[PDB]
Amino acid sequence: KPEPTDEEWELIKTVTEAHVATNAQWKQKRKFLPEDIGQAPIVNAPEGGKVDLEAFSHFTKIITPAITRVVDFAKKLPMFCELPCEDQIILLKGCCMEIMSLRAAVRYDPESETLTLNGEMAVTRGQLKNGGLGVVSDAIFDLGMSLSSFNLDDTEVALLQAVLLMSSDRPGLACVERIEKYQDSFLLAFEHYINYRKHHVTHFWPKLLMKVTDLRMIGACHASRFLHMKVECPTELFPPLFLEVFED
Amino acid sequence: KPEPTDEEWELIKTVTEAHVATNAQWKQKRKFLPEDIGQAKVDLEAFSHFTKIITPAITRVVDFAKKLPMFCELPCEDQIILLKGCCMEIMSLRAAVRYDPESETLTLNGEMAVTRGQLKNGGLGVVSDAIFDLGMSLSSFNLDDTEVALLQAVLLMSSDRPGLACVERIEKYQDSFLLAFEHYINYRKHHVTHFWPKLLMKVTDLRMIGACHASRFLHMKVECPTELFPPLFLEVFED
Ligand SMILES: Cc1cc(-n2ncc(=O)[nH]c2=O)cc(C)c1Oc1ccc(O)c(C(C)C)c1
Ligand SMILES: Cc1cc(-n2ncc(=O)[nH]c2=O)cc(C)c1Oc1ccc(O)c(C(C)C)c1
Repeated sequence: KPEPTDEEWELIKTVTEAHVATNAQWKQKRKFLPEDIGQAPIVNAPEGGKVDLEAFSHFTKIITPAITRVVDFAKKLPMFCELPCEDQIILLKGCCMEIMSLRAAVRYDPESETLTLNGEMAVTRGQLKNGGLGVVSDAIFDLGMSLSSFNLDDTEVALLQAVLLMSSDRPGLACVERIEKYQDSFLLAFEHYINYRKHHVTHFWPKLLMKVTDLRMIGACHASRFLHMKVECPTELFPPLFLEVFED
Repeated sequence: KPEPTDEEWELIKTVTEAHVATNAQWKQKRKFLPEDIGQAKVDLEAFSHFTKIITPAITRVVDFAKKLPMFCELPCEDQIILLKGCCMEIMSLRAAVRYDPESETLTLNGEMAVTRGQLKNGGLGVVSDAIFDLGMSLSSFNLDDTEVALLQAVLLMSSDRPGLACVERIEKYQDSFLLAFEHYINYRKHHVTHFWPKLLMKVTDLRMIGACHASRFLHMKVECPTELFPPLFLEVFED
């Protein structure tokens, strides 16, 4: 089962660096969002039905740095830098929430039941759900839980992000064929890396590939949450980079 | 326009996984079947090459249906009727969505690119034309995996197959799938006019392919040795 060629190892170092350079620290230094913030001590109705404005405002406080790390990750890929600006824009819009969600999910902590967003803010499922994500909180927690057994490393996470980045079916793309070829290149190196890694579970490759489909739906589902957030939250709490990536 | 409920997201995830897990990888992994195999009834050489891949083609549809808990809760008997009813419908949608306008080939199973003439002469007759033309229509629909998945679930849960024991429970599932599909499409905003009417009509085109195919199959049985017919092909298509 082939292992990475030399050129593939080089692509691997490029993507791995791009990712670790934009993925600050994570255990220790992590502060918990105060337990009062977006959680009733005793839950009496299904959660996530209206946006808790206080929780929401704490999340939007760290969302600018969060989005910029995704943007800096992409800009360190020599393949992304060959695309024209309009395709760059559309691909960042398409994959932003998919990569953010992946990252948060790999920071799942089984003992506290928390995700640590940005490597700095630990949140529970209720707090993330109530502060705007609704059911997307479940999808990210659940994905986080199911990913522990995959034992992902930096390279594997980086590679998934580049697969997600290079999706040629975002609406509006001009360089559809070039983007798919880059995706295929990333995917071929990825599979070869997985062949080298030898995780001890059957059909690991297709099992891991499936997570790309899940992260796609999470992104689609969040696009609906953004709309509900737009109607329920006052405008002043939406940072301009938040609006720029998730609008339109 | 309403968007998916939380419960509709959960079905969407279920059906979409079902489909992507059983739809193997394709821009390139594909191998053009040599242009001398079905040049221009029933070319025994071309046909032989299609039945070689038909067994994997059907167990894919089978596995797709078996990853839907709604399907696995119905009685065995109904499952068998649903799957025979829809097999060729779904196979033809998958082939059609892999239509390549540059080569004017469909890619079967994501592995065997063929032209209109090969699939035609290899046994499908005019059904090849109908898959190809559906392949041309769908181009500008840009269905994603969820949309194809949902379509496939609509074809599956067709409550009018003859002999079905649980008519109303299959209709009710088909309505769950139809409501999630519309809601999903409402938020996807494709740039064709009357997108939803036009997509639903694709279902009626597909149901006809399957009907037409059931009749092509009897011609195939007349004209090709029974030995070339893999036992799963026979099991899904034969009375
Ligand atoms: C703010 C935030 C950041 C990440 N994230 N993003 C980049 C990164 O490098 N690491 C990380 O955890 C992950 C998630 C799930 C995240 O939560 C949200 C994502 C999207 C979103 O709209 C909201 C509103 C509730 C503000 C929160
Ligand atoms: C072999 C074949 C497979 C599919 N198909 N089935 C499942 C799938 O996942 N993808 C796919 O293309 C679709 C078509 C249209 C197809 O061609 C045939 C369908 C039916 C049929 O009877 C024949 C005979 C000529 C052998 C060929």
